[PDB]
Amino acid sequence: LDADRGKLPGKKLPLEVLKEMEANARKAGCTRGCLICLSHIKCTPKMKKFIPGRCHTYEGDKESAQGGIGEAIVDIPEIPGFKDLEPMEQFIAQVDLCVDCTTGCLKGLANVQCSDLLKKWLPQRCATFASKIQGQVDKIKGAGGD
Repeated sequence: LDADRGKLPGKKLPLEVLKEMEANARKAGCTRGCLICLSHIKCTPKMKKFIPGRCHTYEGDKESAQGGIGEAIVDIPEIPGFKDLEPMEQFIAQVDLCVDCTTGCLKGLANVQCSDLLKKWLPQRCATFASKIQGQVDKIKGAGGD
């Protein structure tokens, strides 16, 4: 009946699969055009909250290569007031610069379609073995915010 209602929190995919597709992108050999799709993307404190899974961009230094230059750039001149829009939108906006996105790079994104990791998360339509995560019995079941 919930399906009919249309309300079903948890639609967003888990951070576990997020790493899988991002990892494949690196394997693909994306060009500088899309390397910014991940290298230049820096998640804000709100970005993480709405998009769990942290970021693997890294400042590229143990402490800081050079503070004056400014590690990781989020402010894109193309984006008009990215701060005005929500962080989720902000993410797309930063990578939006990849207009030269190579097909090979794109292939990596679709490469996780039959990945062993994505396989357990995605039943049939590939493995055809009708398999899925066994699930966990250790659930926090916390009250959460109010």
